[PDB]
Amino acid sequence: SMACTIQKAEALDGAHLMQILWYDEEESLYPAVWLRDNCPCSDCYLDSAKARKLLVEALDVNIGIKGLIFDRKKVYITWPDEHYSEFQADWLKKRCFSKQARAKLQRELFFPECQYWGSELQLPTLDFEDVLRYDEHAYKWLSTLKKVGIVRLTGASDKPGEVSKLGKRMGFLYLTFYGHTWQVQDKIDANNVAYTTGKLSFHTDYPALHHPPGVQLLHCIKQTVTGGDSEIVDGFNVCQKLKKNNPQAFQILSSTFVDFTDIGVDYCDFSVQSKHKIIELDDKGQVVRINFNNATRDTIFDVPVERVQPFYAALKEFVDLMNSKESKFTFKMNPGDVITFDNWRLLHGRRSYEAGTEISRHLEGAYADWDVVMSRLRILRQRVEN
Amino acid sequence: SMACTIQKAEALDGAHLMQILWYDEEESLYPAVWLRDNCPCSDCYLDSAKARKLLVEALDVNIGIKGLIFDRKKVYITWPDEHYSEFQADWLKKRCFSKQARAKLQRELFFPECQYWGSELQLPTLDFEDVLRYDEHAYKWLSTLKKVGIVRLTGASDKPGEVSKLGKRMGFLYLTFYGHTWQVQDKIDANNVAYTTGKLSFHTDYPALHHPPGVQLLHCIKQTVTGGDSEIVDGFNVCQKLKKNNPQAFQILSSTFVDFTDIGVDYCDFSVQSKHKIIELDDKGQVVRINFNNATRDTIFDVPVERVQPFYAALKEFVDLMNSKESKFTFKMNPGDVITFDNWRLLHGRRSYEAGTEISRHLEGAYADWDVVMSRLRILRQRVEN
Ligand SMILES: C[N+](C)(C)CCCC(=O)O
Ligand SMILES: C[N+](C)(C)CCCC(=O)O
Ligand SMILES: O=C(O)CNC(=O)C(=O)O
Ligand SMILES: O=C(O)CNC(=O)C(=O)O
Ligand SMILES: [Zn+2]
Ligand SMILES: [Zn+2]
Ligand SMILES: [Zn+2]
Ligand SMILES: [Zn+2]
Repeated sequence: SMACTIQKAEALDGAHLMQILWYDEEESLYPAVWLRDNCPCSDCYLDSAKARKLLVEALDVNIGIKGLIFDRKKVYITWPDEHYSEFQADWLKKRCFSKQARAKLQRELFFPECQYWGSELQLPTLDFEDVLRYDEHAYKWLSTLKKVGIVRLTGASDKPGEVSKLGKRMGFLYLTFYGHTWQVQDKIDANNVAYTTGKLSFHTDYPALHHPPGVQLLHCIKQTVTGGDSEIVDGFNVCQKLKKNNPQAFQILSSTFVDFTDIGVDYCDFSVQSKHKIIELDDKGQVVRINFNNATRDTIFDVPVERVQPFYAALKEFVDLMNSKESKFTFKMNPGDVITFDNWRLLHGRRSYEAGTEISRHLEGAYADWDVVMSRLRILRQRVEN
Repeated sequence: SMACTIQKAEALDGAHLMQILWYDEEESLYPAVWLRDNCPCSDCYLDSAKARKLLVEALDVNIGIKGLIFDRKKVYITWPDEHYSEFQADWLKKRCFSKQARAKLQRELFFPECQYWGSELQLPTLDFEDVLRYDEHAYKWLSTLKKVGIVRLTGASDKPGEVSKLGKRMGFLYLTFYGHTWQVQDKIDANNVAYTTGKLSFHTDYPALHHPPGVQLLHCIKQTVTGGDSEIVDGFNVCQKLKKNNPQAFQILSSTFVDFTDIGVDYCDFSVQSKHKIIELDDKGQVVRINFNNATRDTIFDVPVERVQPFYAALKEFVDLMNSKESKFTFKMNPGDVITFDNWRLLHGRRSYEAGTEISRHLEGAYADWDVVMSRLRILRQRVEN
């Protein structure tokens, strides 16, 4: 391509930059120290690992290019200490330091596209066995999970072991104190409100951990007619609405560290404590995670007395917005359904149902880490586009 | 105790606060909304789970106490809607909203005590089998790990499976793409610079993950005489020195997102990308994690061209400080040694050694999550103090 073909390469600015003029007349700049740091030769770079061997200690941060020649596809550089490097035009083009080039590459790496939703949600749905068997379907599954925050998979069995298959399709599941997988049913001496017939208001799972599960998988084995409907909301959409409608409540919830706790016995004995801001912003002010489960919020609340009541007032505004008919999407799982969802972004809940002498309702759940999921998504995209 | 015995309890400030006068004449204040939110009765609180059943939707954020009576050990409160609550004096005392009381409780929950060190480090050392067998020893192990950032365990076997035993003693290990455990030895077509005979400069493990491993365990099975010494530094101590000596370099490294990558095949096939600030600060400006492995830092660098060279200049200052003779502690692992260390705080490295026709050097490593470790520490403290 004219865009990836070198018309001219030159050392500039005390030889501390290389400038490429592409055949399309666009220009790109590459710092000499970055080129040296990223020399792909066998001394500097371990090809079997696609990893840098060069040490920081080896890198002269004031380095300039000693000499440069080029052809249409490569640049060949000598360094002051006689080290010698070759860089490929396409590799350079991809890594161009312009804002537009860097942003393009970041989109390709991290799939940021996000579709916010409320009660109008058309629940994305795919077949379970299709997703296990076919990369095209597994790609649609994970890409949709990332973009929309939820996908329903239909046609699974009505037996345990289905979420474990999805785990393997991803890579591996995320072990917690509740096990590799866990059974959501009414239990005697329940160690968690989940394991009762009570209503679960909107929550994220596991804010008692400093790194809550990124992705949740929930498979319906048995459903009851007496209640137990599912509800979901898009936390990122709700947070946007809250910031606009009640900036005071938004500021409180995005700045106040709330203590979470979980003590008991399951996979092993545990005594877990964390602190999170309910609305967790990145350094640019964008909401990246919601951390909220009313069951596991501690009785311990580590704020001055005068900030307590305003916190609760803020929290109520947030919960009320989540409950609003424009925000929430309600549905009922049937046996063989699996929902797979972003546990950092969505909040989820369930309606109460009636206890009985045997088990009338049984879900199997598991977690996965977003890095594990994104890894699989990157691989699938390449396989499906190749 | 006079300190935990109630002399007077009273509703104040439109009945929106409860004030306790203790028998020691100290006074404590408890917001009415917090008391209501934390009612311990069976409607509001699931005792088997030690979790809140009360929903935010149930909580009137403007609530005041309707009536209150007390004795030396308890307060008995009626609410406007006729709900009724009992709170224990000791439970109240622990949760007092004063800065001193809250800070005390936070220290008890999170064990913040930290002892910084340099080359003068006296490496804490305990016996392996003692730590497996005895809670007193396992408590010393984890408390020291937290405070100092490293403990050496001696007298393990020279066979794989030792770190897995420590994993079970903690609770469970943290699975990654390199496996439940992994073998540090020279490998053909190595998928990681670790699996070669090369020098590893100071690094943290796994900044390619958004949640790097909190704790690392490394067991020496076979050691070589040709090199392979270990080196460690206290990253929190180095960061303090860097901030003082070079505040510009500190600001760059604590604000610049660096891209990390890992692509290959091990436990399964993986294509991993992350972004981290090398020096990661909490919201109060305290360093909480270092994220740095020069091998896995990407060729992709997502900053404007003019910020590139100053970044490298900053990075070199940081690495030079880590290498300084006052900062680093050097030692050589023998067969049967295990080091267990804080992978968020320490950086570690190894000297190069000579390749040969069979394996002359073999470590087995594994990871654990700090929340898993802290859970065990809390439990052990209670067992050993009880
Ligand atoms: C379903 N379960 C018990 C694994 C987790 C529930 C939520 C959390 O406890 O924060
Ligand atoms: C030892 N190993 C391969 C599990 C991890 C090394 C470090 C990292 O790759 O960041
Ligand atoms: O039971 C349901 O439908 C949903 N369960 C949960 O959200 C849980 O166990 O945390
Ligand atoms: O081999 C050693 O002594 C240390 N190894 C590592 O730090 C690693 O594999 O990341
Ligand atoms: Zn080179
Ligand atoms: Zn849940
Ligand atoms: Zn109550
Ligand atoms: Zn390492």
